[PDB]
Amino acid sequence: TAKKFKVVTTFTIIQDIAQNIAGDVAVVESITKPGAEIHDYQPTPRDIVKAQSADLILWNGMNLERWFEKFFESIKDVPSAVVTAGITPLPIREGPYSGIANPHAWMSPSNALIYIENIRKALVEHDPAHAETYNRNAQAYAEKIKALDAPLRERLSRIPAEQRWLVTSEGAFSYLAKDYGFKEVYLWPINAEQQGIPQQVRHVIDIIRENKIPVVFSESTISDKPAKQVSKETGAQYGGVLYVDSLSGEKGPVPTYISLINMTVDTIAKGFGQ
Ligand SMILES: [Zn+2]
Ligand SMILES: [Zn+2]
Ligand SMILES: [Zn+2]
Ligand SMILES: [Zn+2]
Repeated sequence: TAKKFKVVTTFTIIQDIAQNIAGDVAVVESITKPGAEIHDYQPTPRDIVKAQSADLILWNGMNLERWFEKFFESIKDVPSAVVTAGITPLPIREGPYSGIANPHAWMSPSNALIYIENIRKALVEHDPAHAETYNRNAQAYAEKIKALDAPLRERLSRIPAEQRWLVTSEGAFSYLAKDYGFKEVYLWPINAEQQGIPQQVRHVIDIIRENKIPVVFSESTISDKPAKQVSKETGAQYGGVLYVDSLSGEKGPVPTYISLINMTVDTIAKGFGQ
């Protein structure tokens, strides 16, 4: 074992999935730091350095990293791979990004199995000397992700189907909502310029009051103020912060992709009183 294969990912969810597949033979680092907003992130010369020293770059695609393609033009002779190939997208429903793919496909554990397969293929293609390790690690990690679905599904199934309204800030949960049968309500369809303007707040407030929805959420990379304003204006409790666009730090409460899915499902379930 000389120098380990170096993988750089755009953001932290992919970093942790890829690091599980890489195991001991590669080192995976994320360009964005935990807690940073990933859609409109502004890369720096230090990010260029990190990507250029990599052997493989991984990104989400599906319109997530608005910065990536321009950034990647600065990078020479480093292969890249988009990790969402083969996932059927859900379109964004409204706003200036309506009709394009919603990027947050990783919030469906079933989709995460496709993330794993695509990351496996890219590692095997660009570091074939370690193909057997990547293949073994990908199989073991996919087993964990597959087994994750049944307990999560059962817990959210405790919420009566007609009461399954997931009210969040960014509409980042469309894939989880599809999987587990939630109707989706959000303050803005995708992170961009307008996040919590009036008309956005008004629409959500009216939906909450009409259907007596009991809880509203924010997310870990954006402001909690619009959600808290909505809960103050309505009967709904502020259910806290869901994790979707970033892990916590390694020593924080959401250090891994598995911990992110578990934590988000648990916080939703608690907001509905289990
Ligand atoms: Zn493109
Ligand atoms: Zn095996
Ligand atoms: Zn008021
Ligand atoms: Zn997002």
